[PDB]
Amino acid sequence: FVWQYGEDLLQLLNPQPGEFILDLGCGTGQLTEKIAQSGAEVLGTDNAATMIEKARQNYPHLHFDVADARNFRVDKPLDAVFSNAMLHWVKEPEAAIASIHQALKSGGRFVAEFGGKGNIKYILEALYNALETLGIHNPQALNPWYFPSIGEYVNILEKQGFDVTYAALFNRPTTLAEGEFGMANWIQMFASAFLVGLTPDQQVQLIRKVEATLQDKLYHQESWTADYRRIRIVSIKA
Repeated sequence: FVWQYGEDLLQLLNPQPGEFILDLGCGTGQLTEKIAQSGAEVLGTDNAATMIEKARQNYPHLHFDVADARNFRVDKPLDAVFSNAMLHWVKEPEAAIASIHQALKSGGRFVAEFGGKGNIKYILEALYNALETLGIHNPQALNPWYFPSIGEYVNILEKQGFDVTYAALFNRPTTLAEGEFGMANWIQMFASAFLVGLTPDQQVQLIRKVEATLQDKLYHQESWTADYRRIRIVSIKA
């Protein structure tokens, strides 16, 4: 609940006045504004145009663009690339990493956090079980996420030519918004991959099932929690 909101990753980036920084996967631009407040020159990018449209509405004085993390390019070298809560959607991690490395100046830094090995363990179990009982097999293959260990991610980083200076893998259980609707909203919002071949009524049944499986562990004091576990890294272009 407290954990959902934290500027600790921003403290790790430590943006400076005069720096050119990219917020990769900026969403609605909130962290982008925070970077900007440091005095750094920032650019926010997201792969979703709707997101970028909202961001532009939110922060008319900042700069945003649509771009794909896997193959983006920037006009001038960056002092830093910052990314929070997005890279787990990229199942071609080497491609994103290659793009980040080429976008950075020598000595430039890549600071990131995203879902790590062991992330949302219970939610995923509950999802698979629910599909299974609905008659959908191998639900496991529907998983759209890349949740790596420190060793897995850092290996890719180093192979590309980064000096990795910090890595953490840590739990950050977070309270979901909207009280009793929290889990249903989470599923509607993030689990589309699991819902795509279901009938309308089967989607309702799947949400019921998941809530049922999870209620004892993740529902307390009129709110749902999500068992997040994140990977956090700092890497320097050698």
